[PDB]
Amino acid sequence: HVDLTNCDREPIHIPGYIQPHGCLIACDNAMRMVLRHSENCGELLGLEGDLNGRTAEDVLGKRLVHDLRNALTVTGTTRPAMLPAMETSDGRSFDISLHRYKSTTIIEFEPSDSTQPLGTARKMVDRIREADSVESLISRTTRLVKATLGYDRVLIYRFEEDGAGKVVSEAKQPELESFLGQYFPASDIPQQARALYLKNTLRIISDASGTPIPVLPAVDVSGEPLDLSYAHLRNFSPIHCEYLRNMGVAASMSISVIVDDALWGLIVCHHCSPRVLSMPVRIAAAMFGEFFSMFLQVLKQKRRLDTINHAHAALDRFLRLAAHRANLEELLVDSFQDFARLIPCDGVGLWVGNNWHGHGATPPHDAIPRLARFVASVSEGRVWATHALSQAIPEAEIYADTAAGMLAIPISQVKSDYLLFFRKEIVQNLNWAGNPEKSYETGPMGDRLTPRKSFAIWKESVRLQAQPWSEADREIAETARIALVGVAFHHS
Amino acid sequence: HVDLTNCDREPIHIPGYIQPHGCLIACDNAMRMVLRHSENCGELLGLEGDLNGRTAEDVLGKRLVHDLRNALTVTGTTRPAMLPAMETSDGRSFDISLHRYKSTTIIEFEPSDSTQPLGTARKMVDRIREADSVESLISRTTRLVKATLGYDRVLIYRFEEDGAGKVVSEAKQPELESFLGQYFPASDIPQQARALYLKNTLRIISDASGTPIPVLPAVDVSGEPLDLSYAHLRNFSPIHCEYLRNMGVAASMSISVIVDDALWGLIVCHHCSPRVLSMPVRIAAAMFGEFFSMFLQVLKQKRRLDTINHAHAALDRFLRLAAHRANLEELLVDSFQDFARLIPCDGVGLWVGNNWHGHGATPPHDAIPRLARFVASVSEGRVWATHALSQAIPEAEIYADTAAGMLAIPISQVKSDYLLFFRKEIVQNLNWAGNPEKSYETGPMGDRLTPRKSFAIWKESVRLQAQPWSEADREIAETARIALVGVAFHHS
Ligand SMILES: *C/C=C1/C(=C/C2=NC(=C\c3[nH]c(/C=C4/NC(=O)C(C=C)=C4C)c(C)c3CCC(=O)O)/C(CCC(=O)O)=C2C)NC(=O)C1C
Ligand SMILES: *C/C=C1/C(=C/C2=NC(=C\c3[nH]c(/C=C4/NC(=O)C(C=C)=C4C)c(C)c3CCC(=O)O)/C(CCC(=O)O)=C2C)NC(=O)C1C
Ligand SMILES: [Cl-]
Ligand SMILES: [Cl-]
Ligand SMILES: [Cl-]
Ligand SMILES: [Cl-]
Repeated sequence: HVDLTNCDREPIHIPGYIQPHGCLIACDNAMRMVLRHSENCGELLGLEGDLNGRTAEDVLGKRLVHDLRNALTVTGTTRPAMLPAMETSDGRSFDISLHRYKSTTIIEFEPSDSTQPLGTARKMVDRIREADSVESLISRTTRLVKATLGYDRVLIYRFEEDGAGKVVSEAKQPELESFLGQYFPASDIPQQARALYLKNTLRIISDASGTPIPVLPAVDVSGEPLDLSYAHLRNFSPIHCEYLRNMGVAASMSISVIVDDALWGLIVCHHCSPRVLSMPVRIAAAMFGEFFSMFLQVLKQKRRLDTINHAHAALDRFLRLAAHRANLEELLVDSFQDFARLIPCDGVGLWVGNNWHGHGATPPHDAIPRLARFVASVSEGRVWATHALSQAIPEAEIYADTAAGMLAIPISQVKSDYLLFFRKEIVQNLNWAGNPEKSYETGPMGDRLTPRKSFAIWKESVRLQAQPWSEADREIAETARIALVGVAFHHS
Repeated sequence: HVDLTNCDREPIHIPGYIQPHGCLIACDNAMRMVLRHSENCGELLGLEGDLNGRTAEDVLGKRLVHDLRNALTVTGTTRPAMLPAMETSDGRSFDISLHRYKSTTIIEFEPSDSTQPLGTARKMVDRIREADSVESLISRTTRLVKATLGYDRVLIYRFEEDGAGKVVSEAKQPELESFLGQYFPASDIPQQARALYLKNTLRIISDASGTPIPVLPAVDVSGEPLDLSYAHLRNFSPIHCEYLRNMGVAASMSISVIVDDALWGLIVCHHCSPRVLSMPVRIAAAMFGEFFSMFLQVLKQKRRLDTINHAHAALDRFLRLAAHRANLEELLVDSFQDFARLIPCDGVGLWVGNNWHGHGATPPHDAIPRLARFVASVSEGRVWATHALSQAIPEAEIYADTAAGMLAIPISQVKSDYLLFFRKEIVQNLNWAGNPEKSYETGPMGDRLTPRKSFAIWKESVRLQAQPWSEADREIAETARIALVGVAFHHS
């Protein structure tokens, strides 16, 4: 059905099963007729037999059906309508999620559990609005979510440029192992999963060791499956199921962090026992996720601003000194190390008049002329940067542990003079806070579905590679070029 | 051959003619054989008969050919090699431009006129490096270029988002008419022209009323024309020829302003008499163009930074006031006009609890509910902006003279409350410094090829449209949303 070969392309949006903590009824575009339903619809709503081919008013009752249909008008959108505490025909009270996607009305029922959403959320959002840095926001959010929603572990996953995830914050029970500073490969969250996570803010798993409920029909006469993209009861991949089971995790709740309309990362809650949050608590958690997302976005913007301002101030100081020095070359020889304040780097060097001066982690004196010649050939009077030097210069491999990434800044419009910034390979700068000799119980699919193997797979994928140069890094580097080229032109 | 219907697609890169101020010889990839040559090659180099099918060493002489070939190695690139003051076989001295494109070596000859390039350029670049604003750089550059290169008119053309050009700076002889603040449509510089302008920094027209020199063969046996994309002697469209002649302009020199690898605009020099600049003066002008480009880029970056910082400071002041006010709605009613400092706008309004408050140029009280309802339908809790309101709401047309553009900011996560920013249609804000009753002598193609008709055509194209909202505008608007939504959530 699915394994480690075709799970990168697994159609998770159309599993044909839901989770047992609720029941689902699929109706036509207009919600006149019941096209599909979950096997457990009878056991929960107290109805007998097959509901398929019956009318809406027949199953739910004219009273309820009218309220649902009017909530679709107020909706429009694919964003699901939340209707807490609604009465059926036979009195029973349910929390109802209602959405419409691919002209099919999907209705999800939960036994109602009536918390005030606005109250819980407002308390949480107040405690994060004060945060003055990305670091202060992310560190306090895991601590706050764990305290409020009472999960055993709360992680924040940040997606790197390569799609890999880094655990950037953690609140856990003291007995559980830490994943803080641990990376996981892009493959561990395939593209189709990232799509749904971008479409649904919130994502719940009541019981990883739960019995999934089939949807009937599993496929319709057209050969069309039920697309559960926006359904909160949508069942989960048996691959991820096995991953959570191998970890000692029985329940999960993830929140999507959207920043500049991109999946930035996930707030992920793990529980060691089964756990469902009521619709009200979910509404609050979702509201919190939106505000967390918005606040992180502004802090990201503020951080970028400060970095570029700091770089502009640093370069002004330099240009001021260059006006009061006769010989610019000896100023650059005295000053080049100070340029390490502009761009995060493990080392910086000056290649001027076929002479080399290094500071921090740089290639050995031997390798610099070869590097300088290479830079001169491909630079073309512009900033040149790679995070994978060995892919460009295969003999660079020998010193990757010291310098695996390089950003080159030409400092002369004419002569082949360069300011070089270096970064150690990413595995050298690992501040892993986890357990080396902590092993995991495996399942049918093998030891691939453990954090130990995931981390080991990622570490292999980034061998001989440094932290990629951010757009901020390349923007500053370009501003630094213009400044140095500009003042170098003045001194002739 | 070409007219006002097929000149938007005119193949200007392959005209099959050069300008009479130099001679051109096209050779094979290796520069072993003369494949094509200009008709005037004989009259300038003092050679007799057809040069096509002869060898390189035969025509130019083994001595010269060796020097040219070694300059291609040092080159590589499509960027043309400049070789001032070179001796032919018969003593004659020439300035030689040498490039290779589509595996065809093109050699351009000018009678040498030996200025020091580095000296002229360094003097010019020094006078612009001090500029502390975009406005100070652009205003002094026309004045400086005119003073140094002695053209009759120097304009700077800035390209708008729609491809239209605005004259943002001018230095002219006092008798000539001013084009300052005048716009021209995108069509006046077709896409294929903008491509070449992005490939060649400098572009010269010695004589608009000059006799073009044919290249022989005009087309080769393959059916391939000579691609003169990087040739400085490349002849110009007869459409533009007629434009310059209608204007009283006999010679032109344009410099490409590249900012963030995009054609930002042109430094354009017009002369009323024929005028060619020697290779040295061109080299200097080109160097100046690169530094002008780089300096404008950093100033653009600095301006963006300051604007976003100023917006962040303004919003901090507001959030501070909102903490010390009980009722946020009345604070917004007292304060909304102050938000006009964040985003350039001719008017701003507050739509709160189905009540309207306006300040500056806004739609009439009548039209606001219709607008509010429209914004509520399409906004979807996000910043919504248009520069062409009538295209979205056709009855808006009536008040376009007051408000033709609108940027909407939702200030509530729940209620349909909005902060609206308005801009008058662009023709209302015209500070044209030109002559209304100044008419132009027309040619075969008609009065279309006059600044009077170009301006009139542009004014038609931007009717009922305001100045588009810049990315800076929308970035601030998004930061303002998060702030207002954030503090509105706190007050419940
Ligand atoms: C070949 C397919 C695989 C695969 C598919 C899926 N992963 C999904 C969700 C998911 N994966 C992770 C990854 C982790 N890696 C770790 O090392 C680690 C913890 C130490 C985790 C948690 C995460 C974080 C998530 C989502 C959040 C979470 O629950 O933690 C999904 C979609 C699940 C869904 O609910 O729809 C698919 C499909 N995972 C693999 O490992 C492989 C090989
Ligand atoms: C249908 C084609 C047309 C056309 C084609 C070309 N224009 C070209 C250059 C060029 N046009 C302008 C436009 C101006 N519009 C003004 O109102 C105005 C002055 C008041 C000007 C100068 C400019 C500025 C330029 C280039 C710089 C310059 O010399 O001023 C070209 C390419 C020319 C070349 O050298 O390759 C083409 C082709 N122009 C039209 O007007 C039309 C209809
Ligand atoms: Cl589809
Ligand atoms: Cl600076
Ligand atoms: Cl081609
Ligand atoms: Cl702010």
